[PDB]
Amino acid sequence: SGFRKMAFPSGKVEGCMVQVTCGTTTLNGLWLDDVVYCPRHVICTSEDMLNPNYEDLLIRKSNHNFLVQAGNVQLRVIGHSMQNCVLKLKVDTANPKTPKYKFVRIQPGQTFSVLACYNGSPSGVYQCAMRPNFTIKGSFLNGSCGSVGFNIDYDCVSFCYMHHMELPTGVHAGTDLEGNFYGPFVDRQTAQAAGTDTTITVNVLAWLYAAVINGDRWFLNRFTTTLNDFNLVAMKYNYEPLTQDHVDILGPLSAQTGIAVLDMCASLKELLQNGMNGRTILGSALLEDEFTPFDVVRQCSGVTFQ
Amino acid sequence: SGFRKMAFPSGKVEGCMVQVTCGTTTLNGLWLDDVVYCPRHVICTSEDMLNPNYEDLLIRKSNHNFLVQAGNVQLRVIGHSMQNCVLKLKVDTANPKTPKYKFVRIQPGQTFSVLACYNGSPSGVYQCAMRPNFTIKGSFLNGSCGSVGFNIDYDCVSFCYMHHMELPTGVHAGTDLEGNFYGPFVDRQTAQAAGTDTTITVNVLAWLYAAVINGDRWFLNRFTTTLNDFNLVAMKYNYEPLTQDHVDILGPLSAQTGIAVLDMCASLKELLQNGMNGRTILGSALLEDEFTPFDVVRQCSGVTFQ
Ligand SMILES: *C(=N)[C@H](C[C@@H]1CCCNC1=O)NC(=O)[C@@H]1[C@@H]2[C@H](CN1C(=O)[C@@H](NC(=O)C(F)F)C(C)(C)C)C2(C)C
Ligand SMILES: *C(=N)[C@H](C[C@@H]1CCCNC1=O)NC(=O)[C@@H]1[C@@H]2[C@H](CN1C(=O)[C@@H](NC(=O)C(F)F)C(C)(C)C)C2(C)C
Repeated sequence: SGFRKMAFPSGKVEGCMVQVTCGTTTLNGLWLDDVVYCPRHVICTSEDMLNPNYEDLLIRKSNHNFLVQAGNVQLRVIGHSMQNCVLKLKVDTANPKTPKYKFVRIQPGQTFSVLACYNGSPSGVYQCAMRPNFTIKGSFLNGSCGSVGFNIDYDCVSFCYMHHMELPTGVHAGTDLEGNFYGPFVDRQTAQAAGTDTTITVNVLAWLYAAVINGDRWFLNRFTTTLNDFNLVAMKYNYEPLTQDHVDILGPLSAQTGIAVLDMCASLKELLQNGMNGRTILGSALLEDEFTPFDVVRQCSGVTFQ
Repeated sequence: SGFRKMAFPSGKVEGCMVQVTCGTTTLNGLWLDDVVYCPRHVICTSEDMLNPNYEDLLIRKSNHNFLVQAGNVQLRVIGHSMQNCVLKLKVDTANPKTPKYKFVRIQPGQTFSVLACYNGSPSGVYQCAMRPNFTIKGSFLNGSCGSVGFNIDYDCVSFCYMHHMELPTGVHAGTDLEGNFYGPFVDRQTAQAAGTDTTITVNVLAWLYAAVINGDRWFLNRFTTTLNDFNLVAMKYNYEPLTQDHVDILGPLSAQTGIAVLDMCASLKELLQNGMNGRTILGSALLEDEFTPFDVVRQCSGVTFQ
C-alpha cells in the first residue's frame, strides 16, 4: 500500500537527450534514429525572441551552424527543416539507444512524466497533467527548453510534450513533437496569459478510489446522485463536467471497490459543499486531480515496463 | 520557476535490476559488477516467514537453486553468501551497465529516489525521505522487495535503501545495501510498530526558502527569534530540534534570498502557532518536509547528472 505521485522510469528517454547549440543559444534536443528534434527558437538571439521571424532566421543558417553533442561526441548535421515550432536536424548517425516510440497529442486531463534537462543532461523526473487550459505545472529553468514529456506502455515510449516557455504565474507551455502548441500560445517573448483553469473531475474521482483501496474511507457517505445533479454542483466549484465516457473509464476502479461511480460522485459532492474539515485524504489536505484512472490502476496493480 | 517533488533520473539504476527466484518466491535483485544483492527472505516459503531461521534455510540451498534473470537471460550463480539481511549471489557475468556507485547509510531527514520494481522490471520512480522513525512513506505492493533507493551525484549512484517490508499504517521499512535495517525492525512476519514520527524541521525551512525563491512570500513576518526560543515552540508541535549544523546547511539558501535562518524560523513559528488560514504555500495546504536544503538548491539551480 501507499500512494505516491509516481513518474515513469526515465532510462529509455535519457538515452535520447542531446544538446543543440546554434550561435550562443543552447538547449536540449531529442535524438531518435537519425533525427534530432528541438525547439525552433534555438536559432534566436536574445533580441530575436521579442518578435522572431523563424523562417527568415532559418534561411540564413546551414547544416554546419547546428552543433549537436551526445555527451561529448559531436553529431554531424547533414540536413535540417522546420515543422511548426520544432526543428528537425538530420544527423549522419542513428541513435543506437532509440526505443520503440510514438508521437502522440495528448488530451487535457491526461498525465505524463517530464524529464527535465539542461545542456542535454537530465536533472530529474516528475509527473505532470495537461491542464484544461493547456498549461502544465512544471519546474523549468533557463535552458530547459527541449525537455520532453512522455508516457510508457510496455516497451513503447509515447512522446507527448516538448517544453518551450513559461507563462505569467509560473506555469508552462509547449508543443507536441510535431511542433504544434498545446493551447493558444506562441513562441514569442510577449505578454501571454493562460485561460482560467478548471479541476479535472474524473481524476479527482480516480484519486478518491485510490484512497478507498488504501483504506482511507472516512469521506464515503450513504447517498447516491444522478450524473446531471452532480454536474450542476461541480460547475459551481469550477470542476469539469463528468461525461459518460469518464464514467466508463472509471469502471475498473468502481468494480474493484464495489462503489458505483455515481455513489462516489455523491461523496465528492459532499466534500465540495462541506470541505474536508481539517482532515486529509491520502495525506493531502486538498483534493488531488493529477492522477488519471489509468495511473491509479497502474500504481495499485504494479504494472511494469522494463 | 515552479517547484515539484522531483526524482533522480532512474536510467543508471534501471540497468542494474534483475529478478531473483528461489523455489516459488520471486523478488528483485541489484546486479553490480558480478554480484546480485537481494533481500534474504527470497529463500522463504510463505510459512517460513512467520518465524524464519535464515541461516538454517540458506544451508539447504546451493548456487543452482537461485534463478537470476536479467530480462529473459539467465545469469548463472557461482557462489552465495548472506550479509545481515541481504543475500549476495556471485554470478559468472559482470553487468556491463554497472554505473559508478557507492553504498551509503543515510541519516533520518535525508531524501532519495525509489525505483519501484516487480519481477525485475521498473514500475515507476518517486522521491522519499527517511523519516525520523526510520520508515519511509512509499508505494509498494507484493513482489516489490529488493527495489532500491538511491541518490546521484554527477555520475555516481549512492544506493542507500533496499525495500523489505510494510508496517501497520502503510509505511515501509528496509535496509542499507549491507543488509542492516534502518530502525528497530526485523524481517519476520510478526506484529511490529514504528515509533511516533516527527517533522523534519530543517526540511520545512528549506521548502519555505523554495517558496520565497518562487515568489510565494505572504508568510514572511517582520520578526526574528533565537535558536533556543524557536526550538521550544517546535517541540510542542512535534518538530525536530534545529541545530547549528542545520543552520549552516541552510546557509546557501539564506544567502540567496537575503533572509537569515533565524528570521525564517520566526516566520515558521507564526505558521505553527496560527496555521495557514485557508492559504497555500507552493500549492500545498500543509507544510512540506520531504525536500532537503540540497534538493532545493539542486532543483532551483538546474543541477544535472547524465
Ligand atoms: C527555454 N529554455 C526557456 C525556458 C523558460 C525560461 C524561463 C524560466 N522558465 C522556463 O520555462 N524558454 C524561453 O525563454 C521562452 C522563449 C522566449 C521567451 N520565453 C519565455 O518563456 C518567456 N515567456 C513569455 O514571454 C510569455 F510567456 F509571456 C519568459 C518566461 C518571460 C522568459 C521564447 C522563444 C518564447
Ligand atoms: C516484499 N515483496 C514484500 C513487500 C510488501 C508486501 C505487502 C504490501 N507492501 C510491501 O511492502 N515484503 C513482505 O511481504 C515482508 C516479508 C515478510 C512479511 N512482510 C511484510 O511486509 C508484512 N509486514 C509485517 O509482518 C510487519 F510489518 F508487521 C506484511 C505487510 C503483513 C505482509 C517478511 C520476510 C518480513
